Amino acid sequence: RREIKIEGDLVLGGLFPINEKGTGTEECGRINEDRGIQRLEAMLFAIDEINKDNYLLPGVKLGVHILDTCSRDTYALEQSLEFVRASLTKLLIAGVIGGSYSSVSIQVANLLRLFQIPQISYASTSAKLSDKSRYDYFARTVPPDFYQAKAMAEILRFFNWTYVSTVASEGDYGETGIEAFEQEARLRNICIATAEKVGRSNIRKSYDSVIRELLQKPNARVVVLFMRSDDSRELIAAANRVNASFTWVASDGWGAQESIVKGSEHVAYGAITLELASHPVRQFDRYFQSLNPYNNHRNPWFRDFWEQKFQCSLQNKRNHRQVCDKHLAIDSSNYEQESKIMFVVNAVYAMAHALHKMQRTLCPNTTKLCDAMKILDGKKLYKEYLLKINFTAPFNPNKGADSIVKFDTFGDGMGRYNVFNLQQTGGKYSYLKVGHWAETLSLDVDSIHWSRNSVPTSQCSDPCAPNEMKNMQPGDVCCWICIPCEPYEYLVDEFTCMDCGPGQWPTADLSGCYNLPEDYIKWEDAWAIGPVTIACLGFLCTCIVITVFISGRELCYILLFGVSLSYCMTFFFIAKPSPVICALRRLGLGTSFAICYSALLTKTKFISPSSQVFICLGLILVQIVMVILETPGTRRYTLPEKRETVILKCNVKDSSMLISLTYDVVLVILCTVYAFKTEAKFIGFTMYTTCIIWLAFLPIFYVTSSDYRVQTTTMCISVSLSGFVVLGCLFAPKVHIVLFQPQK
Amino acid sequence: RREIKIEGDLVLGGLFPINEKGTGTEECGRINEDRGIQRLEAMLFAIDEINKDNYLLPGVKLGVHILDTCSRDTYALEQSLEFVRASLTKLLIAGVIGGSYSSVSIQVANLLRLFQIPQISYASTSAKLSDKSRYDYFARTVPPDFYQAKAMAEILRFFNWTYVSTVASEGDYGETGIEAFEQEARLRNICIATAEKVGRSNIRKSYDSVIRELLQKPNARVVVLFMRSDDSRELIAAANRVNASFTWVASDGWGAQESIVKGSEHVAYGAITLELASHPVRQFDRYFQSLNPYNNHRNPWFRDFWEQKFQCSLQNKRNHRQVCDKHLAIDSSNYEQESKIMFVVNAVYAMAHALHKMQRTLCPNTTKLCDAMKILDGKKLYKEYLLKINFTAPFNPNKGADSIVKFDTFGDGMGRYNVFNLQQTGGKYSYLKVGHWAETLSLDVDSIHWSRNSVPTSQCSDPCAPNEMKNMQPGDVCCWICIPCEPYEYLVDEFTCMDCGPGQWPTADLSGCYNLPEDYIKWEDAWAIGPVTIACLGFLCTCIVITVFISGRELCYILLFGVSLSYCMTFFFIAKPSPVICALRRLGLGTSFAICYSALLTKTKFISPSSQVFICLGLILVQIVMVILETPGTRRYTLPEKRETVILKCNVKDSSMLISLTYDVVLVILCTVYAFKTEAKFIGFTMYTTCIIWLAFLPIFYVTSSDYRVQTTTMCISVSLSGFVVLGCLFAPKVHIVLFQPQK
Ligand SMILES: N[C@@]1(C(=O)O)CO[C@H]2[C@H](C(=O)O)[C@H]21
Ligand SMILES: N[C@@]1(C(=O)O)CO[C@H]2[C@H](C(=O)O)[C@H]21
Ligand SMILES: [Ca+2]
Ligand SMILES: [Ca+2]
Ligand SMILES: [Ca+2]
Ligand SMILES: [Ca+2]
Repeated sequence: RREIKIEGDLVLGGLFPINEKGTGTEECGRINEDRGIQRLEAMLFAIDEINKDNYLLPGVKLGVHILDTCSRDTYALEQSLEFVRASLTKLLIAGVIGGSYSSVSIQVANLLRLFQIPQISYASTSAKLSDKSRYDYFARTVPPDFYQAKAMAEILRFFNWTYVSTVASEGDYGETGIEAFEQEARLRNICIATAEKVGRSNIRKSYDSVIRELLQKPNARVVVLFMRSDDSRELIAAANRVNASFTWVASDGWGAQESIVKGSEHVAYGAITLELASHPVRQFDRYFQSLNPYNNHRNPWFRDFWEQKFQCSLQNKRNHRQVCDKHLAIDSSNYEQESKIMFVVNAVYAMAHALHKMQRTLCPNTTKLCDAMKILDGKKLYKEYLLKINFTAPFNPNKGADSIVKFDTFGDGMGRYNVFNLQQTGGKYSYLKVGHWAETLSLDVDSIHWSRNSVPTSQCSDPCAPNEMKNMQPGDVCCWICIPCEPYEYLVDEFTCMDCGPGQWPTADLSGCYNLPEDYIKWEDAWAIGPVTIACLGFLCTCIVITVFISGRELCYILLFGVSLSYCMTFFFIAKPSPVICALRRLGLGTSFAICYSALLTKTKFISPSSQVFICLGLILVQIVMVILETPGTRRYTLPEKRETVILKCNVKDSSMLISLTYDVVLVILCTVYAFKTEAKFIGFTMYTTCIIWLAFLPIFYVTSSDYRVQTTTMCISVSLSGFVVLGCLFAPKVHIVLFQPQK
Repeated sequence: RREIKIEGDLVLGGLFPINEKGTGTEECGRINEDRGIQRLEAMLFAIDEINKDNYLLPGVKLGVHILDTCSRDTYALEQSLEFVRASLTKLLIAGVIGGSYSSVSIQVANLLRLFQIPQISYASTSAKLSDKSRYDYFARTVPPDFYQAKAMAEILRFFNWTYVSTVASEGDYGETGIEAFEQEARLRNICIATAEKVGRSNIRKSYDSVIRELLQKPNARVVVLFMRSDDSRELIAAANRVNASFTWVASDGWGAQESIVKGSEHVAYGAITLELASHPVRQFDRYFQSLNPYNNHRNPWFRDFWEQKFQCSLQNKRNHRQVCDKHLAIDSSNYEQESKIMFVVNAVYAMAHALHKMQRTLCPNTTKLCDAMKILDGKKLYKEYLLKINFTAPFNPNKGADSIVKFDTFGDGMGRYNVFNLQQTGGKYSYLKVGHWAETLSLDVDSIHWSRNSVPTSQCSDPCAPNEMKNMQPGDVCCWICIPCEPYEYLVDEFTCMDCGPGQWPTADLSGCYNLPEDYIKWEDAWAIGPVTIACLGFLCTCIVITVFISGRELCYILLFGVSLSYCMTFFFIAKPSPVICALRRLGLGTSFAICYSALLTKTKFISPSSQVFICLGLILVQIVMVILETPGTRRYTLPEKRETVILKCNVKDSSMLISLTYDVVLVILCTVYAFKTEAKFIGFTMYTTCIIWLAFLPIFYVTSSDYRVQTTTMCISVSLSGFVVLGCLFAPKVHIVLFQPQK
């Protein structure tokens, strides 16, 4: 019963969410101050200007039949029948400036298409409405949501927010808007933590309940809101009750409205919102601010709008009529243009230009309506003129940013968006443009005020440490686990790690492998150094015995050579092992063995036996023909358990050394039964005892087969022990005779 | 232009998908033989019977205004205006038997609610239509999809199909139907592998493309189809081109139709479909089979239906008029009732009963229409009579299975479903009822024919081995990993495993821990057994020395006791270690030490020194006062690397044993300078040599600190060596005198 009707040659219908959707009991609730009245006056402002100028339908006066949708599709369909009552076969509306809600526009488009009434819809961004095979009389001055979904996944990719949660309003704007976003999120490798839907249906969860589900997954600290204006207002309220806090990535449903966050700015602080690219209509705000509840009689809802805006009473709102000041008026202090005001004016002018071009075609003789337009053809108006319209946007400077009002082949606008940030200015909140999106996002990250004073991170799992690997479970991208690889495996990639080569450390960066260092007994071996001094001390004792003198002299020379060789071999064996000098250590054992053979040969005329005694020993075969070992190469000793432990192992296993030296160890048995021959009796007893000590030492080294570093000292101990026996026993008769008896 | 109109006092509207949806060019395609014509004739059959009998509106003749929806909401809205043309303020349809598609029913309900025309809709199962605040003049003889979603998650829970993929038609039946299923899947811990949508919109992927996405995740071998009849027909076709194969869990959209799988039965074999609980109307098939294209003149689509059903030409379909046999007719050979035929008859009768009760109220005097029904009140008809209707279902035996046609408070039916299985009968495919769902599913699993001849498994990850653990990543239930726990940790639960106690094996089931067995040298030690025989052999030699005889006799007794004790201690030490007998091993070392002290005391009048010699040694303090060890308890030797290796370690560390026995080892040094005293000279030399051998043996045991099993044999070797020295040296003079000289 409440409507706007203005007489005119051609009448344009208009659907505006003038009053916000009511509760369950009341179909129509409070008034929509920004998105229901400013837009309504924008249509009225455009129609006044269209009739004012003489270049757009000068001979035709444009009338209006504007209704209210109450933000409900069912209510919108109820009112929309007035546009079609006179159109039955039996005001003859030429066109309809479509609804401001995707559900409302879709509902009314399904009806108007039957009667061939073209519909231009500002602010309706559902991607379903671009299906021209179903809505064949529908065009919009705003882009679809197929582009807004791109502008979100790009923002969620610029900041590596790969683990996000989605909340979407029920209907067509939210269901299809979030359906395209999850498609654009999959391409950019973004994982949806959880997807929820809110609305007034019984299936939908409560706003507190959906808030809990967002909090259940604390890793995803950003949520994307493809929600309507009322749901966005209420969801932020539900986050105030729980006192939660997220980073809000919002759509044009939220947009750049201060009223959504009114009172709950604490949780909505640092929000990222995607408003369509638009500019204020400067001529419009002059028209709007001049309005008063006394002259705007043509607008029925304006009287109620005046009361609600200023919280005063015109006649009986506060049981009286004195609260509303007579001098009070709309000004820049309390008024800010709705973002989609240009898209309403362009929508109205698109209809006028379509008729104006058609009028110049069907009625060229007269500027007024001719007989061809007594009955109007909707299909001709839409397909030929409206769908191919092209003009400079009125009331906008021709700076190129205003661009054109052209529709594309789908009857849609250009996909350009702005990015806003909710910031606090000394206790006052506002939206600041922090980027845009024409085809690639360009964000001014330095000016963004974040919710927690730092760039939010929304990742399913934390990055893995350099010592840690990760793997992809089937169907997941953003979620992994951090398994630390064992200190011997190495990382070819973060996806898999496996062992290096034997005796090969996996470097420090762990992405490569390098051979483990070889270990050998250095000069730090005090015990080995101490035996070396003892071996040198034994040589000094032999030299003292030699210095004392000056039977046969062959025994003295042979005994001296063996003892010195045994002492010298200990120092040589304690040196740094090498593959070239591997045979020297093997030869070192033979040098002591040759000395032992000489003692047996000497103990067993006299001048002749000396030549056959040393020669009989073999002389170690001239050191195996001047000698590099029995095994041509020296092996790096590596255990199955690496543990950063590698030993230098010569080719010889230290097993055949008991054969070459064992030749001189068998003559002691023949001297075991030897007796008398005095004073040669004492010499034989010492030699037998000396051979006994050598046998015990050999089993000790054989027992210590493992622990080469420890077993290495066994050879030094055996070498020192052998020298003591040879020097103590063989040199003992000389010490007790030459030194013991001063006669010599 | 094609419609059915029958004159009557009250006219009922009817929307049926008589012709299947056409391609892009053609709005209306082929005829819907089962779900568009059988239902249409079912409504006509009911109206004939309602006017036939005299107990349901006897004084009122029921007319019909039946239209075709072409299976499109936009086309359905176009036709539905004929029900409302006469209802403007300026046939006066009393009620509408609603559409067969949720999108169609929702679209037409939004229009009829404005003019207060009650709508009864068979076959429309969208859960959105139960929102009586939005569709306040809508009732259905079929349950909502809120119950069908339960019947799926229950089936997907009966068989542990926790990893499933969902395909849903675009619109209201599929979008809301799968929205409720995923809610019922979350409660029953079911993970959705992937959710995909199909349709004729441009956003939707192709049927081949969505088939590929199903194949991308081969773990989920079962998919749930909340899809319409045409999409289910086409999706199965797309699986034939790829020659894929899944297990199909389907909704009433698929239902029990043979036509969906016509030609692609190979991939659709072993399907699980959820058809609403229904019974054939026996009186109806009699009416249907009697129809011929010559008498059913009231049905315009019937002539086209006759041609398409039998692939013949009536007038010019095949460019001639001879293919259609005159004698050909519908019979049981080629005809099977549509499942939702009773729900159509009940829908028609629900309208008749609502008017009949209203007629008995407003016009009780006459059976005909009175002045109160010249203008009909829709709200009174719906709220008071229709919404509270209750009657026995006509043409159905009163067996209780027919039940009542009552609507609940939401204007819906009872949520009872049947479960069908697609099976092959000798090369012929058919659906077999393999269960039902009233409130709990009752499936006959033995009769189910599965797709791959075995029960399908749809799990995200395979079950973990008993040696393997698993963990839950955030937000996942059905997906895990199988990490094999190391052989020393144990499973408190499958979620976490950690180490057992030191020296405690984690049992065999791995869910517990038991102490590792203790290891000790058993009788298998041949070397230890061999030294025992040698030790016994040494005792025999001493006994032979004693038997030879029969200065002073104290030395012979003291020497014999020490040698026998040394040999005996080796056998005692080689026994099984115990904590009670720990001191015996410590005492065993002292027994040899006491013997060594006796030799020093004897070697160092004669009768008097014997008492002070053995007493001077201390006698091991009477075995430490009859002795169970220095450490009160015996420790189980455990090394940080368990490796199923535990050793029995006595409290004594084998370090103080060199002190008690060392008392008898110091007297040898005093005898080192001893000489002469002949024949006591030989005894002293042997004792000094014997002490020397003991010193070398002690370092060998000290070196072998580790390897207790190996180091254990060191004590046996040392014990045997000590006995040889004592017997060889101390007993040597007696052997060479008593045995060597036959005079004694
Ligand atoms: N994006 C909306 C749409 O339906 O297209 C939903 O929220 C409302 C905004 C507006 O009214 O300007 C639209
Ligand atoms: N479940 C359906 C619905 O829209 O409610 C969708 O597929 C069609 C079945 C029918 O026509 O009997 C319905
Ligand atoms: Ca609206
Ligand atoms: Ca909407
Ligand atoms: Ca239909
Ligand atoms: Ca549907």
